[PDB]
Amino acid sequence: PTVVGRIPVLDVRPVVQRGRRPAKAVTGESFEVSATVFREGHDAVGANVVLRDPRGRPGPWTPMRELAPGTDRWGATVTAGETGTWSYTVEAWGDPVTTWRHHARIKIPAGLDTDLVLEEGARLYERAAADVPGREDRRELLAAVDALRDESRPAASRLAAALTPQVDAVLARHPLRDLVTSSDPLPLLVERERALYGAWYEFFPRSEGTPHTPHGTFRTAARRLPAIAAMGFDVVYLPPIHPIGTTHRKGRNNTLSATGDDVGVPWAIGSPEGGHDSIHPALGTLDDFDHFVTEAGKLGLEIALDFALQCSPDHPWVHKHPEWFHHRPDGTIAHAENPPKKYQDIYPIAFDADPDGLATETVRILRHWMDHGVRIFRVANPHTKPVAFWERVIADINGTDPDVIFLAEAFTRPAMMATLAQIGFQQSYTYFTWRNTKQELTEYLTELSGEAASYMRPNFFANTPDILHAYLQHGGRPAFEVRAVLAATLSPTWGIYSGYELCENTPLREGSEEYLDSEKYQLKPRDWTRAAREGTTIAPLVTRLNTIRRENPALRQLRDLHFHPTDKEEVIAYSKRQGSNTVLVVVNLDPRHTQEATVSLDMPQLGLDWHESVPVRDELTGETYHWGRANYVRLEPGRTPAHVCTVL
Amino acid sequence: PTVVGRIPVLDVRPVVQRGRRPAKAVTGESFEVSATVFREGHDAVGANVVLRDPRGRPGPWTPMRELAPGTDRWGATVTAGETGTWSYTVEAWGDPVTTWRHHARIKIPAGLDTDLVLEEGARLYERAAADVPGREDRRELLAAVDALRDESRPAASRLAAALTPQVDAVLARHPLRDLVTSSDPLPLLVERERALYGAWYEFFPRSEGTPHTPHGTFRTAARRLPAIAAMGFDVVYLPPIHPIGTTHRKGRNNTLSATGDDVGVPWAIGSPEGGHDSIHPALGTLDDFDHFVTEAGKLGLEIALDFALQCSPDHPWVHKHPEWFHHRPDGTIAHAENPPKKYQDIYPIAFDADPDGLATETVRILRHWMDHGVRIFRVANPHTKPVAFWERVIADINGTDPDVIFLAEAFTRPAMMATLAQIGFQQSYTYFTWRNTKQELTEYLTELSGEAASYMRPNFFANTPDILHAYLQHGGRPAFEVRAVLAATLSPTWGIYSGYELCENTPLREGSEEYLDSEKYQLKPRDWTRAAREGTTIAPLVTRLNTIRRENPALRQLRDLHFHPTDKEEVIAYSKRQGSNTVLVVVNLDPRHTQEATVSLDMPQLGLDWHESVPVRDELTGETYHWGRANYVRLEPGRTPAHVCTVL
Ligand SMILES: OC[C@H]1O[C@H](O[C@H]2[C@H](O)[C@@H](O)[C@@H](O[C@H]3[C@H](O)[C@@H](O)[C@@H](O[C@H]4[C@H](O)[C@@H](O)[C@@H](O)O[C@@H]4CO)O[C@@H]3CO[C@H]3O[C@H](CO)[C@@H](O[C@H]4O[C@H](CO)[C@@H](O[C@H]5O[C@H](CO)[C@@H](O[C@H]6O[C@H](CO)[C@@H](O[C@H]7O[C@H](CO)[C@@H](O)[C@H](O)[C@H]7O)[C@H](O)[C@H]6O)[C@H](O)[C@H]5O)[C@H](O)[C@H]4O)[C@H](O)[C@H]3O)O[C@@H]2CO)[C@H](O)[C@@H](O)[C@@H]1O
Ligand SMILES: OC[C@H]1O[C@H](O[C@H]2[C@H](O)[C@@H](O)[C@@H](O[C@H]3[C@H](O)[C@@H](O)[C@@H](O[C@H]4[C@H](O)[C@@H](O)[C@@H](O[C@H]5[C@H](O)[C@@H](O)[C@@H](OC[C@H]6O[C@H](O)[C@H](O)[C@@H](O)[C@@H]6O)O[C@@H]5CO)O[C@@H]4CO)O[C@@H]3CO)O[C@@H]2CO)[C@H](O)[C@@H](O)[C@@H]1O
Ligand SMILES: OC[C@H]1O[C@H](O[C@H]2[C@H](O)[C@@H](O)[C@@H](O[C@H]3[C@H](O)[C@@H](O)[C@@H](O[C@H]4[C@H](O)[C@@H](O)[C@@H](O[C@H]5[C@H](O)[C@@H](O)[C@@H](O)O[C@@H]5CO)O[C@@H]4CO)O[C@@H]3CO)O[C@@H]2CO)[C@H](O)[C@@H](O)[C@@H]1O
Ligand SMILES: OC[C@H]1O[C@H](O[C@H]2[C@H](O)[C@@H](O)[C@@H](O[C@H]3[C@H](O)[C@@H](O)[C@@H](O[C@H]4[C@H](O)[C@@H](O)[C@@H](O[C@H]5[C@H](O)[C@@H](O)[C@@H](O)O[C@@H]5CO)O[C@@H]4CO)O[C@@H]3CO)O[C@@H]2CO)[C@H](O)[C@@H](O)[C@@H]1O
Ligand SMILES: OC[C@H]1O[C@H](O[C@H]2[C@H](O)[C@@H](O)[C@H](O)O[C@@H]2CO)[C@H](O)[C@@H](O)[C@@H]1O
Ligand SMILES: OC[C@H]1O[C@H](O[C@H]2[C@H](O)[C@@H](O)[C@H](O)O[C@@H]2CO)[C@H](O)[C@@H](O)[C@@H]1O
Repeated sequence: PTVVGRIPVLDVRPVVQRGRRPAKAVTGESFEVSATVFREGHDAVGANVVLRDPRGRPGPWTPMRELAPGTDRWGATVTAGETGTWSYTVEAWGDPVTTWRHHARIKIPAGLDTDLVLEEGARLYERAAADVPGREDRRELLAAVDALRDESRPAASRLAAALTPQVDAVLARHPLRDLVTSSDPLPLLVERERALYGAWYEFFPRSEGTPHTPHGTFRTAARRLPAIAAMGFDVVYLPPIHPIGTTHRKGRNNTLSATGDDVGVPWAIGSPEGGHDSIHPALGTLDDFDHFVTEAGKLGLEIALDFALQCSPDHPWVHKHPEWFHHRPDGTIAHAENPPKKYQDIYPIAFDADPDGLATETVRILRHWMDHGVRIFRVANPHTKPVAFWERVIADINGTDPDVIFLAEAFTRPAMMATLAQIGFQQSYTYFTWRNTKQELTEYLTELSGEAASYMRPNFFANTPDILHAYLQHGGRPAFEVRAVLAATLSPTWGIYSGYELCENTPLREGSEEYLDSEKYQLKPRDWTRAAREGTTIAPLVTRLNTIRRENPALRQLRDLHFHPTDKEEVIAYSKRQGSNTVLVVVNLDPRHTQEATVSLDMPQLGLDWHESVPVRDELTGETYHWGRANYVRLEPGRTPAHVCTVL
Repeated sequence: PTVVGRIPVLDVRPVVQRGRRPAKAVTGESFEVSATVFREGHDAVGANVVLRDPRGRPGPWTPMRELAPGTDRWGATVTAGETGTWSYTVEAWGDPVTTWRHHARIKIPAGLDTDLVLEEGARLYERAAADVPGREDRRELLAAVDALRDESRPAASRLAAALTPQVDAVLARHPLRDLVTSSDPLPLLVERERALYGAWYEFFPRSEGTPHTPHGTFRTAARRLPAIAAMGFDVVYLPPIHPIGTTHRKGRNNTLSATGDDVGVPWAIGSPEGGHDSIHPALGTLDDFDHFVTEAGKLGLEIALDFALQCSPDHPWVHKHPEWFHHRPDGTIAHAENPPKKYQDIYPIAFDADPDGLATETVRILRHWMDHGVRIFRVANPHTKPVAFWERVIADINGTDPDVIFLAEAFTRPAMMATLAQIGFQQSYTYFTWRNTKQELTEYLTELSGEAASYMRPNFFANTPDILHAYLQHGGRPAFEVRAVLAATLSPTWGIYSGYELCENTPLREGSEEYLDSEKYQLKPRDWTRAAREGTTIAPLVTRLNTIRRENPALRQLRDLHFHPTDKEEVIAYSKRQGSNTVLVVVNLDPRHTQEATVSLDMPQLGLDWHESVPVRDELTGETYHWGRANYVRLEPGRTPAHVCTVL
């Protein structure tokens, strides 16, 4: 057998690791399938995409078109349906009718061999009619056949009967396909909506306590959930909820010795009170956890738990499974590091003595939390554990529970970040916090919305407990507003860490991205009621952004994104589309100074002609404008961080 | 099982059609194997390439290096040996010694756990010594172990004993490799030197006749071979040598009706005198063909025959195999076309009624000519026959006779041209004749010498009987000189069609690339002796170019090519290297005006420091210059078309 088939169909995309891992989508998401399709000689080709669902049933007729003339690159948009493992194939074929029509349109007016030409047409159309399933379509084609063969009609009339719009519509749906050749099937993994789209809020339950009991419980933290749901969040991400070690517990501001009252770091998991399958006693019991999960569910909030495969020196694993750790020649275990960061309060796990034991235990733990309603896991530092370990763990969990979503917190080099997404992580943290200039945002979002979208789903956290960017430090509230608009409108998934709304921006020291008095090392009570009363919170903006996202399908997808030129370096403009919904955003990246700019819209990318003027509504203010190809904007920090406009 | 192994090794290149077809090389040719290699955590990785020969035997130790810092892209140069089907694998591994050294160089001066660190080193070096085959290398490592453990030496001295150049040399050859993980093997097809490197000369034997018999024979045409060999050619390409049809024979200058004396076109193959396995009676017999092949061989010339799968209406196939043709409804067969070109003198072949019969007959024909010493075929218009047909034919022929070279004359779109090379064509015609400006040449050669070199070998014909470019038409002799220098120095395979040496450049009409009074349609006697005597031939330049190529290995490869900036649009500069051989070419593309320029050499690409000044010899003149990073050149049409320099 030959590698190339009768009609060449080559380099089908998307493809991930040469077909060894699936391309990704979620239910209702569109993307392009493409291929290089051509044939020998000068006659025309056609192509179509066959999508097969998890039961092997083919999807609808999906013809492709040549994407640019003379390139031989063909494409079609497909839309993912129900969740599961699908496949896609490109079918390529000679299109003899298109070729015959091209020649007949020339030869018939010229009087060149008109009887042969028309009989040749008649034979193609009768072959077309024989493959057509519907009676009325067949009759339409056969009437064209009879007209083509009718020697009593003028040549031009015989030809015209074969080129009618009604004949065209039949042949667009059921073309005559010669020498049909298929690509080898490629896999598509279709996952639930939340894998791509959702707003996330991170907070520490222990910080939501009372004057009588400063250490919050699941019951006290549950009373924070209504405010989180009212800001329009969908997912609450909790730091580790397990007992915390005492040996080498860290003190406040990342100091090495805890005092007697110090709470330690939740990531220093494990004590004689229990490990990763247990609840910190000060948070309450598993029954209290269940209450928290249930109250979250009532308010439209899913819980994401941190899963950090590491432990404190007091974790039961340390003496039960010594082979899960690297021991130095004196028998001791070195503390974990992620240079220049040091984690003196924990041991890292070693994987090569007992990989099977570790995987078995990992999936036991995850299934325990899954049985208590946790269907999302934020996986801590996955890039410091083996790639194939995650591949195995995720395949095991998703094999019985395909709805479970894993988020990779891998702030590392591009090859590792991409590979983790490709081996099964549904979502990835990103470089978003370090992309702040127009050039940085433009380049990075062009990457994320391009080929990477076949395997990676970005979660844009504007801050985390480990990342307070200088932009926020120096820009104050106007900068928090800008980064919220950007995160919420550039990615279908975004998030914030509690305190972002209050514009907390005091760093540990100059040149650090750590918070002063970080919540990782201490209880951090916040007077939410006071901040709301005093108007010192951007919760209203956050709430509005989430409402805009919920009302505009364009903001609930990733791949359709276009940057429009402006004449100011500090002003960025972009549009997103989904069906008839178009959102147009203009952001002033300068948190200190008012910017005036001309935004020049690429009108064809909005589906409009260059001369058109179309109404927009800025959803942040309710103000309506009329914008054409060139529009003045004025954006003032503290009043108008951005325009977030719908086309009406 | 998991897709990713213990140490990730991904996206191995080169790759062709995702590993379904081989990457290519020839004996003695170097190229780069690369991969993306990294691991979890912060410890170091290593990698190496394992090349396996046709008997499965591994090549030498071939360590890779990271190609640019922080990219995780690793590479090594490999060199192809004997012809056949090879494979290559990338092996990736943890490099614990490099990691330990990095930590020890920090921790030992700091006084941080120095006894543990040194003992840990001792145990690694012991493990390294256990895998080392040479006794002297083992003793070197074990002496380092004993020094590491020697508590009577200062800490810094214990460490330094493990970092000596002699220890380094052992570990460069036999590193301690943890967790060795392999890519899946990729195929490499290694072919003979001539597939990549050779100078080609096309001529029509029938034009080399005598006053007594104007239609040349193989015996008269053989007397042209000494001049061809003396110009330094390696391959003589003959147009079709078979009987020529009478029905619809073309007249002179592509007219539709032949007169009584008209010879017709050699591509109109076949008559009752025979088909593709026969000799035109006016050329003589098969015994005369054998004489011509034998005389060619004595002069170091291989014959390439045209193979054109098509025929005249008088070919025996027409009535013997009607199913090898497309018949219209009245039973007639339409003449072949390649729009806007019409081939009224031939029928094209149809492939879908009897593909097996056609393949069987095609390989019969090729094997016939192979039995008469023809080991190279110039395949006419392969892109008008099915791609999979050629894939099958070439695999059949190369299965018994892997030395046979097929050249694809496919002037068509890029997808088809690439695919034909990928399915088995050893060489390809190219866009060379339509790349004449500095920008065109630079861009096109960057493509050919880059990734395309894994599957395509270009044959740069400066002219053909179908292509007299306007550049040559308007530029005259100075333009013929420029295009010869370019073709001969940019590709390891180049060629000319007879008459190029005489600067024949009269077109059929303005705006055509056809020759006036084309040799395709008429006998074309040339007075070779006169042109040489009158100095109106560029044969001496052609001869010199071929001698330079034969003396400079840099010109017998494709992939190593670098363009150097000049400050004039009409002056192009490039270098090629192979081992210690470096050739530096500067060409004036203006055939009308003298150009003065500053050529600014990228000195690192010549393997030199920026401040160096190195002697060169212009091999066209024998003149010696001293060139550094910025050099004045003056190039005058009719005197100095170019400098073709060797570094001394
Ligand atoms: O002469 C009348 C005109 O003179 C005046 O203007 C010219 C300047 O004097 C001259 O310097 C040059 O200007 C440069 C300028 O210096 C440079 O900074 C730059 O400027 C540009 C800016 O960088 C840019 O930012 C922007 O602003 O634009 C600026 C303008 O372009 O580039 C200018 C242009 O240079 C380029 O074009 C010119 C013109 O086409 C071209 O030739 C002229 O300059 C060269 C070098 O300066 C002169 O050559 C002299 O030096 C060489 C080197 O020694 C002498 O050559 C002798 O030795 C060599 C051996 O090395 C020998 O050659 C043999 O070997 C070589 C291989 O090595 C073979 O290739 C040869 O075949 C072989 O023979 C040679 O035989 C021997 O003679 C030479 O004799 C000296 O004369 C030329 O004479 C100039 O014509 C230049 O190379 C190119 O780089 O150009 C100005 C003209 O535009 C007046 O202002 C003007 O009005 C007068 O009409
Ligand atoms: O569309 C949404 C928009 O709606 C509301 O805006 C109102 C606005 O309140 C109202 O006043 C009016 O806008 C007028 C404006 O009043 C008027 O002054 C004039 O604006 C010019 C402006 O005063 C002047 O400083 C300058 O501004 C900048 C340019 O816009 C910008 O393109 C840039 O140009 C720099 C140079 O670049 C090259 O070198 C070039 O060769 C050279 O020619 C350029 O000068 O920088 C300028 C200064 O830094 O030019 C302005 C002209 O456009 O005209 C405005 C247009 O009507 O109406 C709008 C409603 O459309 C709402 O208040 C606002 O917040 C919201 O954004
Ligand atoms: O006798 C036939 C023909 O021979 C000679 O043509 C040769 C060209 O001179 C030479 O460059 C090469 O052409 C290739 C080309 O290099 C390659 O890129 C591809 O061209 C594609 C374009 O890539 C594609 O964009 C599209 O071009 C558009 C263009 O973008 C648009 O702006 C506008 O100008 O219309 C164009 C046409 O749709 O399509 C072309 C393909 O149609 O393929 C080319 C080969 O087809 O090789 C040619 C010979 O094969 C003579 O120069 C020419 O006069 C003769 O007609
Ligand atoms: O907590 C650690 C770290 O966090 C923050 O860094 C983040 C960066 O701000 C952010 O941009 C991102 O960095 C990525 C980077 O985007 C990505 O391209 C890759 O970087 C490679 C380069 O591609 C590669 O060329 C090479 O860089 C060379 C450079 O070309 C050369 O000119 C010269 O400057 O040396 C450089 C270093 O060799 O290597 C780097 C890899 O080191 O990967 C980066 C990630 O490693 O994400 C960072 C967090 O993951 C803080 O900003 C930083 O201060 C903290 O130390
Ligand atoms: O208790 C261990 C360390 O916890 C934190 O570091 C976390 C980080 O907050 C989290 O985002 C990431 O996923 O994991 C690391 C490692 O656990 C503190 O920042 C450290 O100071 C603690 O040592
Ligand atoms: O006799 C058929 C045609 O032959 C020539 O065309 C050749 C061309 O010269 C050759 O390089 C290519 O490989 O094949 C074509 C087609 O045979 C003449 O140029 C045509 O006029 C003839 O009709």
